[PDB]
Amino acid sequence: ISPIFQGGSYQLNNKSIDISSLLLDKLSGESQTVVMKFKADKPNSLQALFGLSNSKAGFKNNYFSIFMRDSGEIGVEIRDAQKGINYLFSRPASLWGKHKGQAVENTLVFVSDSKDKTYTMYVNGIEVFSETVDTFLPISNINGIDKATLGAVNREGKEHYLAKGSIDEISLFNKAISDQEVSTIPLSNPFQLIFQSGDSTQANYFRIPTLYTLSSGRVLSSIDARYGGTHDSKSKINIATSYSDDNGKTWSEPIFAMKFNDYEEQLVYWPRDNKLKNSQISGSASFIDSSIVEDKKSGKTILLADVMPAGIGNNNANKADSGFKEINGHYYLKLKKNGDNDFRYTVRENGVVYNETTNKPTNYTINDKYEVLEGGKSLTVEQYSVDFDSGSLRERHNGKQVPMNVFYKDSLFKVTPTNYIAMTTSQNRGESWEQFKLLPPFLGEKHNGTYLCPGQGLALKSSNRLIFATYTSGELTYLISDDSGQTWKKSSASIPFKNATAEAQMVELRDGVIRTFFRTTTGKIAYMTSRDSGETWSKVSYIDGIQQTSYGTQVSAIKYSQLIDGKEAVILSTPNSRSGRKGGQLVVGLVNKEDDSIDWKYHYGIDLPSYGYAYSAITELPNHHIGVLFEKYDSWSRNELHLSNVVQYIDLEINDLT
Repeated sequence: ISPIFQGGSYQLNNKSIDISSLLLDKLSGESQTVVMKFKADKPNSLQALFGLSNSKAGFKNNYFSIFMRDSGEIGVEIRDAQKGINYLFSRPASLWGKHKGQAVENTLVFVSDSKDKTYTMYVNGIEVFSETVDTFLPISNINGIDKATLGAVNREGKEHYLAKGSIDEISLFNKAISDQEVSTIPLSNPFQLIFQSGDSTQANYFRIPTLYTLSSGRVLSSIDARYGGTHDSKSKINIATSYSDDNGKTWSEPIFAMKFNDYEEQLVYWPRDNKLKNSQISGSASFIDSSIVEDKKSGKTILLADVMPAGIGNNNANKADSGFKEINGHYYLKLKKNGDNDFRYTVRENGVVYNETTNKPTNYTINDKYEVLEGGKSLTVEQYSVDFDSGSLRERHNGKQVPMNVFYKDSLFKVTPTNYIAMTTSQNRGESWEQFKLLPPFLGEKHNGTYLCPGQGLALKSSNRLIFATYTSGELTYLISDDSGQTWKKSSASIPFKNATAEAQMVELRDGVIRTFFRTTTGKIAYMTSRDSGETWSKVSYIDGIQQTSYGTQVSAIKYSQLIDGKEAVILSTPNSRSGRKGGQLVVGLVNKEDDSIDWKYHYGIDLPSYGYAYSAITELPNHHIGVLFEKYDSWSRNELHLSNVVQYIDLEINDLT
């Protein structure tokens, strides 16, 4: 249908605009839709974009508002004191501020639907909340409404929540438009989605982006497809991939690179309230933190990720057990059989399950996919699904049988409850992935796996050497392969932070010279250097001019192929803030050829200093543009858990940064 009201070019300069005479008498019926195209690149801390209120003395809490915060949160209030109703619905990290230094036009659609008793908000084509209530309050049924206002709420005759920004277009309709109709509204988005709610992964959440440009020109991306909200493991998480063959303009439907079947892939709206938000899928195996590299010799693409047995994550993994037994030089995966209190089995040659107590092979074998066979017949377990139908998280069998995997809760044979690293390869640049293989332990029998550094591995330019950074307590542990990923050895590099989440990414400054940038516990990004292709490492130094929080955030880094200001250049992607995971920047550093020092000369602001920016991936696209896939929210904040469609992709040119 047609709008009942439409206006535009409203400048909000800390002074409200009254549209009462234009709008109030046009409102009718119990359902309404507001469509608003607006900019706010310098918002106040809390500001109202649109208001309907009773402005009379004694009725200061009778109003409807659409508001935003300078954190990028968007929300509504719907309040009527006589009715005893005070609804507040919002979602953090819903907005853009600036892109390439210019204010972004956000397209907001708010639907107030009396039939379904639901309030739904979209921004930039993304649903950010959908809230159903028992007692519906139509936005124009607020007792004594006499003002319609842009850029404030008129309460008792005064301007509250004054806004700084502009409303380029606003339309209202006396209808709750359908989800279908919402999708036809034109957008002006500065970003794209590669992975998103409702795609082939069926995960409602994503975290931990990667990007890597392949020699064919294809750009590949991997990600955590996270099912049980945005929580780290323990959870259900798969690794998914997508690629672009047109310099990032379009992306393929995702496929899985690593997946478990013990729990269903369910798209779930995870609870965000303070009582339930820490609900966590607790009986599922998962993968977490992926990293990708391309091997020039074999032409293979190689992806590693951490692997977590059922119910396990970083916090409860057995730190004193690798999960392997060393028998005369080699490492064998240990297994515990149901009923036993110890691990009496190992997986030997050809997947044969061997009883360590009796030194006899058994009737069981472990296949390719870490599945259990008995006398060559596949065993199964019943799959679980999750729900909140009872008011709390329930994990229950769903009737479906899936192959019995040693990483599963219901398996007859179970691996040690600790963290592992697995690798998969693709021979068609991401169109399909091989079944994963566990990497051997690198730090001995009595040490849990190291933790993969998400992002990119490093392919040395003038050899066949491949390196993946990992971390553990007290060191970076570099995994090095010179045979296309068939065998690996470690190179340990001490760091002076005990139990740091030392997520590390590498650049090759020149032939054989690697600089690694990494997250610390000090508020500053650290670095170290190898001048022998990863064999040995320097002591740790710090980057000045970038601030992180005490807990830190993952940083991504590439060596740019083209000179900038006549110099070799490195580009770093990171939040730059002491107050949270926000203020994302790309920082361009120019290399001094005399000592390999780096002059960090340009800081490009991805969006406002107050808007969220957490883990990130950067790559030089084949056309020398820069692609960035990043978490556009504070993934540390306990207020911003479980947001959908916040991992976003942008395209930048080198001139945008400088």
